[PDB]
Amino acid sequence: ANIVGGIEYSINNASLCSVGFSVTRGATKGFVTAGHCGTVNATARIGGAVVGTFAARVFPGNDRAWVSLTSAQTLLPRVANGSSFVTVRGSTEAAVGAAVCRSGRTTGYQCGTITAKNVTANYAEGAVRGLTQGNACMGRGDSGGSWITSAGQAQGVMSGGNVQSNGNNCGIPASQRSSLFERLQPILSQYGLSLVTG
Repeated sequence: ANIVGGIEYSINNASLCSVGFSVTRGATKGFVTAGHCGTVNATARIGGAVVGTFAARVFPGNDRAWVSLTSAQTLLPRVANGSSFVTVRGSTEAAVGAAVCRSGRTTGYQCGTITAKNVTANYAEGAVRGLTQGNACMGRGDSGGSWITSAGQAQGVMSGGNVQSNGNNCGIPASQRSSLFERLQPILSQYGLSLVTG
């Protein structure tokens, strides 16, 4: 399969999540995503076919993971924006006040701004501290998906948000949205990953 940020993938033929970013660990291919999406060596599928397994994860506390893909997959420096793409050009972290979009299989491509950093998410499983908060909307299934600026700087992966009764926070104004992402840089360094760029 072609590995593009924001696309859908299943875990052990059960839950769905979204791809974060294409990365390599030496000769190994892979993609970063959210830690709550899978467990150590769980099987990931795209298009109903096996693509790789969860090589590592940290959830809760943090919310990160990377899926180790077989050589058959094609890594791409892309993030889905409708039928088109946003090129991944780097990983410069944007400051509070910056615009930033996100990509996922449920709400697609959504944009907003960064309202805060070092935010806490007291999830059902436990706390997840150190997250960054934007006001772009999101919903159930967007987890693991890419957060990237329109300039192409990869920011992190979708962790969680104040989901309303229908499942997302797109129905309420940005002023009420708490959409949270796990910063990309600590994921890259912890697992010795290199971001695939174009």
